[PDB]
Amino acid sequence: TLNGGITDMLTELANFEKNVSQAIHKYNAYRKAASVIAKYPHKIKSGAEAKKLPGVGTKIAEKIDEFLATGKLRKLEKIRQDDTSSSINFLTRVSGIGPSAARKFVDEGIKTLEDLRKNEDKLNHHQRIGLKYFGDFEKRIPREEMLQMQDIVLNEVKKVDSEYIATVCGSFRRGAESSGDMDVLLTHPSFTSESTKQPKLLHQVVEQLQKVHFITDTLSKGETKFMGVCQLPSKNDEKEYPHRRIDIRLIPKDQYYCGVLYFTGSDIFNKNMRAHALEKGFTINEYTIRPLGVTGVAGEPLPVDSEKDIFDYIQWKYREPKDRSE
DNA sequence: CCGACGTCGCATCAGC
DNA sequence: GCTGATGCGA
DNA sequence: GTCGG
Ligand SMILES: Nc1ccn([C@H]2C[C@H](O)[C@@H](COP(=O)(O)NP(=O)(O)OP(=O)(O)O)O2)c(=O)n1
Ligand SMILES: [Mn+2]
Ligand SMILES: [Mn+2]
Ligand code: NA
Ligand code: NA
Repeated sequence: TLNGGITDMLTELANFEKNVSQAIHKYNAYRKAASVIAKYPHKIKSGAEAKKLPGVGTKIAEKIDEFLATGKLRKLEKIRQDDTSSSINFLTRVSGIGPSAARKFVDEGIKTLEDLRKNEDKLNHHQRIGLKYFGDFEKRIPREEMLQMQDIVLNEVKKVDSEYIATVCGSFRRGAESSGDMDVLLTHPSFTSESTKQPKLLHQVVEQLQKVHFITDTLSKGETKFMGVCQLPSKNDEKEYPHRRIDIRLIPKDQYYCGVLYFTGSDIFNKNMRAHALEKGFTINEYTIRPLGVTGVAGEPLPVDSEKDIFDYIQWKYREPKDRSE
């Protein structure tokens, strides 16, 4: 983290633009700049040095000059002082509360943690669970706990049906020493792009993880995606582990490589890779890579037998999971 | 200069 | 009820 | 907010 001060600054600008301004492309611009600067292997000494980097334009270069000369940015100094901004920015930290609801809550004079706790009846289910575990969801997960969680998820899934394959993705698969949550990719032979021979494939798994008190709460759930809450079991007289977010994605088994590419991330890596695909005239989702007809209309799914196959189509040298952390 | 900028799942609402 | 848009999230 | 064409 040679340039921690700069990337911190930009990320806070990105978060302001998303949460307060509701300007998503500015949020994306700041995040790209932050990402490209994070991996730049020199300590940056000027706005002009940084502007060489793609994603760093004129405006951000000027901010880096100010930041480097003073250690602060007056634009942020002011945002930090603004009641409305700070309130809105804070409320969005609760899972299920985004920019729209946070500004609406603020409009009704709900703007502190205490105000949320008194107005639980004004929250939807997701927001209510997010409020409940606000404290725990602030804490990161040590990789060592991630390994214990992996153990449990894989063994419980096996007990439901040995032909399930469960794969932990996200920052875990990228080798991170701590993660924000756990991401689990699920496949089963009965669910392919061509047919769903068995129903409740995700539900049965979720049910089992609840039965053993691993999954404690549900934020959302359908046939292919689960979002919820889980907790490691603790020992006698031990303090309980924090509750953790968990996401599960059931992917058609024949489309595992697109699915694991997607769920491994990072989010910025996926966005840049999909953008680059479009420049090369392909489109990538979690299921397929497809060519773009001169029209614009996507064509038929191309054969894919490895993650690398996907990289090969768009003329990118392969990158290991641990190197996709943009 | 200029829009053109990843892709999709589930919850909730509006309009019918 | 269904359809399609909006919010929030992966 | 950036920038390719
Ligand atoms: N905007 C987003 C968010 C998520 N992702 C897909 C890939 C991200 O790695 C991933 C899993 O989402 P995530 O859990 O929110 N982030 P990730 O696991 O990479 O890092 P953590 O903050 O969980 O440690 O899903 C995406 O493609 N676009
Ligand atoms: Mn994750
Ligand atoms: Mn996740
Ligand atoms: Na640049
Ligand atoms: Na939120």
